[PDB]
Amino acid sequence: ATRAIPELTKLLNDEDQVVVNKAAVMVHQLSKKEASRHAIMRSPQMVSAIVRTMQNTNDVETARCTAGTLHNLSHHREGLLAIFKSGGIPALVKMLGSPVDSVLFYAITTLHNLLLHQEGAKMAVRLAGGLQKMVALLNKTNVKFLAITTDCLQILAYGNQESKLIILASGGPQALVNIMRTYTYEKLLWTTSRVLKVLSVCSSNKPAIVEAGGMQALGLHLTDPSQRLVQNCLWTLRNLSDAATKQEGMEGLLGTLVQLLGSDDINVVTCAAGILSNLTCNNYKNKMMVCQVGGIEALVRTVLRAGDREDITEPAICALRHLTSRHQEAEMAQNAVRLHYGLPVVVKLLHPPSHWPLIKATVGLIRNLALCPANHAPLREQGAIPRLVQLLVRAHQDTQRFVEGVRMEEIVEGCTGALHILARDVHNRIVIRGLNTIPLFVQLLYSPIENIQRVAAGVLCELAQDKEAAEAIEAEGATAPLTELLHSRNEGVATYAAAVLFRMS
Repeated sequence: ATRAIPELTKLLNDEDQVVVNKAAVMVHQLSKKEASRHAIMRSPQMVSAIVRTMQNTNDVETARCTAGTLHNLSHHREGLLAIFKSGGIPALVKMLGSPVDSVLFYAITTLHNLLLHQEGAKMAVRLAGGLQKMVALLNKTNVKFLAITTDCLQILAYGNQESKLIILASGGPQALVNIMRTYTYEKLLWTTSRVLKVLSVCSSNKPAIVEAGGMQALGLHLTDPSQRLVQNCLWTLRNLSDAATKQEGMEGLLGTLVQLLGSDDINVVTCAAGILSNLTCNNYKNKMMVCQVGGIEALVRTVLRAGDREDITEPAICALRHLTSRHQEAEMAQNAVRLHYGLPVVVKLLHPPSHWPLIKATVGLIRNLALCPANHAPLREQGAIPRLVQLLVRAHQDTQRFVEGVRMEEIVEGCTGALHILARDVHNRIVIRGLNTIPLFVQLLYSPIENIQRVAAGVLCELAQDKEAAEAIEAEGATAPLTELLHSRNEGVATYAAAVLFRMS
């Protein structure tokens, strides 16, 4: 039928008024036979007439039989090159607003095949305004059609901050979140989550996804048997979690993230620890629910199971730090870490091979645990004080003379802050004093960081309640800086500086 394609091509190619309607159904029958379909290609005027008529026609079948062809040329690598040369990409994009469901299914599948195998197709679809046409199609209800459309969006948006911003301006975030809450088709949910994953690293799309209820929507699929859907949801959840602190209705998501901590897959545990750490930051409501569902008990087991892997212990310690301070059941959480055999492993994380991010979080956790008087003794017997003193002395020497994303001033303030709370116990005060820490505490009063002066004067105020320590604080020449610290803009520095001065006299 090749020798015949030159006659057939001239026929439809002809066109005039209705001749066309019928002129197409025949190229559709010719596209159904592969031998004649191969001959349908290679003829530039033919393929260019199929697309040209497709956008001009207005009959009932309009695009169906013509797009029926390009659906079949899209199956051939030669046909994909033919549609690319015919300029069908801008016309196929025009059909993404067509009312007929048949052309919409044929146009989104042809563009999809072009986007996967035809070079330069991603850029041509963008120029035709395809991104906006595809986002507007996300209101359909055919899951097979929605799976093809979202995959085109992921192909176009990945590695393209321009496309991510266009999807945002088109209402993409809200439309993709709706698919998460509505459908159960795994292929559509997985692909939609891949689009949301690509969008979640964009600083402009992340809040919009959060506002659309994406955190709650992604949580609905954390129990799905499809590990690729749960893993993609967790990755997207961790990316958006820093901007979800004002979100409510998180009771179900927070409960599931606690269960996922017991999983055997490291990526699942690593994400769940990171999301819980971010959702509990400055959210006393989230601190309460996580504590109510046994979150302290689960996080201690996770830190115990992890050991050396800092990708798990650093967020899990950060979450444990949030849960043990500044909420109604924080006192129970500080006791819970002890009762679940957590105190030995927490002090262990202060020692090598721990890196500075994990050590910073572990010091902040020890400061919170020390608020519980039942933790004053076991933290001492585990050796928390001598190690915290060594970390403080070393970090102060580095200050006087950003190591892995941590400024040493934060280690100085954290270690002095933890020692300030531990100094409430009288036996800890003997250990702190025996390490000759007063000369450094006095030196820390001169620090430019007000928060360092606050914990320095506070720990000196706790020690000065014993006569031997108050006399030693005076001999260190601490009367001079504490006098200047009485005029501190910080209310805590001035009050602590007055407490040491009163005890010295």
